[PDB]
Amino acid sequence: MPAYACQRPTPLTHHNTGLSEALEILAEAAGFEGSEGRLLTFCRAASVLKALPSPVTTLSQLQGLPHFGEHSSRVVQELLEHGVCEEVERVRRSERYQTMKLFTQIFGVGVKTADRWYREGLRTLDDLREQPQKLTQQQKAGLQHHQDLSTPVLRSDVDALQQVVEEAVGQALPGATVTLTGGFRRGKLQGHDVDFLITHPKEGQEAGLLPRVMCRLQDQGLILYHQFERSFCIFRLPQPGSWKAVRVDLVVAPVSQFPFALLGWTGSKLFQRELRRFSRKEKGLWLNSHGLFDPEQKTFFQAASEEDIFRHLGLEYLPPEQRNA
DNA sequence: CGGCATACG
DNA sequence: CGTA
DNA sequence: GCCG
Ligand SMILES: Nc1nc2c(ncn2[C@H]2C[C@H](O)[C@@H](COP(=O)(O)OP(=O)(O)OP(=O)(O)O)O2)c(=O)[nH]1
Ligand SMILES: [Ca+2]
Ligand SMILES: [Ca+2]
Ligand code: NA
Repeated sequence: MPAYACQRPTPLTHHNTGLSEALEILAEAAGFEGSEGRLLTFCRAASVLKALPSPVTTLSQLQGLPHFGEHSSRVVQELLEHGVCEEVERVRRSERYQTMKLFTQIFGVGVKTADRWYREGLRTLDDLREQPQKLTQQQKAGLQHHQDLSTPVLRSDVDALQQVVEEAVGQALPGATVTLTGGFRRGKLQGHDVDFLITHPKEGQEAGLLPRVMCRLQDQGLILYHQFERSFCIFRLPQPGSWKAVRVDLVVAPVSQFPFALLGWTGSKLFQRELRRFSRKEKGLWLNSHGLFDPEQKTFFQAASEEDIFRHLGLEYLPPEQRNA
């Protein structure tokens, strides 16, 4: 088992679901306390289990696995012997964990804002609604739409949405294309938001495109909230006899950068962090969603495909469905 | 021990 | 600060 | 919290 998640296939469904979910609770709780290092270790340990070919049934099976030290091993040991880990359950039922989770899941609220509100004594969404003076426009939209945004978007919703985006994109710039990215590209059947990547086959034609796309979607009455090359929006999605609010991310990239943007925006988040860490620490190359830079030659790699990028980095290619780290 | 992804709005 |  |  290699140490970086980008070095091994990770399928969406696997053989250690309960163990990985418990470790991910501890990772999330570490994030709420500002401990990014502990968050990473717990996420990496959970991801190792997702990549295993069969269930862990005995503690011995963790020997040699990366990211399993005393703490993550004890969590697994308690789950194997008792079906529950006391530390995990204590986190789950803690006021701090529950409130930080509730607040950070609001669009416009991160860990830092959630933590400040927590320290001020705030605990519920109604607490926030009573003091709207405290809220940015973005947070007001996130709070008003919170219920709909807490409902998963179904893969079965996505195609009709892609068609409306494609119509606005085609008016904004004929020949421009729309690619579904994010978790849905990795095979997920649900998500918290839909992610689209827009480009045009003629380099440079995409300049200034996103404002034109947004204006057209707004004029069609589809945008409940927005506000360049990235837009984090709230869209109106049709439902039987009504509609629901959905989060949609739109990104524009020049075609020269499209494979890098496709790779970055397809995730998973941990996969991309691990891939960029591998690139820098093992290969000496700097990776982002625009390119891959050799800081010794001061040159950018050209890529025409995601396959090119994996080859550049000396890694076996993984299709999106195996990037569910 | 240092390091932990890397960007845009 | 927020967002991916 | 863990790796190197
Ligand atoms: N506000 C909010 N954020 C969420 C929720 N579920 C997951 N997240 C966070 C976890 C990650 O930091 C981030 C992942 O979103 P992305 O669109 O970048 O990733 P991906 O498409 O894999 O995830 P998704 O399936 O849409 O949840 O969103 C949720 O219900 N609400
Ligand atoms: Ca997203
Ligand atoms: Ca998504
Ligand atoms: Na949030």
